[PDB]
Amino acid sequence: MGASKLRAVLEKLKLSRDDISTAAGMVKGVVDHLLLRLKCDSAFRGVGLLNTGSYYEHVKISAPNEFDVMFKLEVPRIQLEEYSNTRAYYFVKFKRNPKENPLSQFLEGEILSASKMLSKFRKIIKEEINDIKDTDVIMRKRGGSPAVTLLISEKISVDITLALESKSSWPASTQEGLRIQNWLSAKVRKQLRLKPFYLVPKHAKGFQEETWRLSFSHIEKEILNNHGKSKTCCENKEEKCCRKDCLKLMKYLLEQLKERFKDKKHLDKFSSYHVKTAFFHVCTQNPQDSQWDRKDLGLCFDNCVTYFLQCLRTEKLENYFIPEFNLFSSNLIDKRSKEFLTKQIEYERNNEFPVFD
Ligand SMILES: [Zn+2]
Repeated sequence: MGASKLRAVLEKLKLSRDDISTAAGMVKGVVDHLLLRLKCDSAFRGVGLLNTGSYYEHVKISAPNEFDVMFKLEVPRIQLEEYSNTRAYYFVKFKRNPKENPLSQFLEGEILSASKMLSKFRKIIKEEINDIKDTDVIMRKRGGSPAVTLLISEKISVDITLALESKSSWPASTQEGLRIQNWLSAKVRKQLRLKPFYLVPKHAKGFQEETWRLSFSHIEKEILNNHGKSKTCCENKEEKCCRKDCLKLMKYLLEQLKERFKDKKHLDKFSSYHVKTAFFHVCTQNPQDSQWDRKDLGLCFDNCVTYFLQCLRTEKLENYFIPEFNLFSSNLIDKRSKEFLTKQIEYERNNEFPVFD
């Protein structure tokens, strides 16, 4: 009866998924143009999409016209140098000479200037969009990633993020992360940690302008699309779990609250990544597929709220790959804000989530 409201929500959220094809078509066309234009440039010759065939992703479950795209570009024989003790932010250096290095034009002494590479990236896409019909660049103010935001027609918006790709083994700060062993298995954790990692240009703590931040959204996607202890989770009537549903609700709950109190400015610092990160932690605490039965959707969603609430109240939310990086440290989000969102979430669940209606 109470899980009934939740399924109602999900059905209406699912509604904005049939006509993706008409908008996703316009996104694919614009990013193919931009890729080909950037490949025509020496510094960006190896540029490419993250998952070809998965052009876009939807960060905002409630804004289906807002698309997220990642352009990756391989940097062979990269040498990272961790910035301060932040565990997630790195200066980028090169094992090889600038003659062997196409990013050579972007060096600032020994390090890869994120601001120089971003400037050129933006200029090319900017100059190129001027020769694409119904598209404009609204572009920034987010540390570097995303680099640009495009406005296709006057309706669809695409965030384009540059990312360096490295095929070397993941940095030491990730040694004790990705604690999937009891859930998806040690075999799988070992397979995933053989994949590339990415660095996206992001400022760090005034600010340090040339840092890069580790990014694992390709691993996040891989886990969500292959998410169960049973290899056949969600492949038949008898093994339908509510993991993905719960993450949607978590996401929708935060976006609605952010909308509900946009005039107040306490929830501006929270994002979908925070509830995705907490969601993965809950999967780790609850690794059996029987702890996510669809008939238990109400109870499962409640556990995600209760975990997240404890994260706010204790001010701990470890990045799921870099356990010593705390998304909720007082240096990143202040206590007043966490207490405000605590109060609202606590209100919402005590009244069967009126923000859902
Ligand atoms: Zn499943």
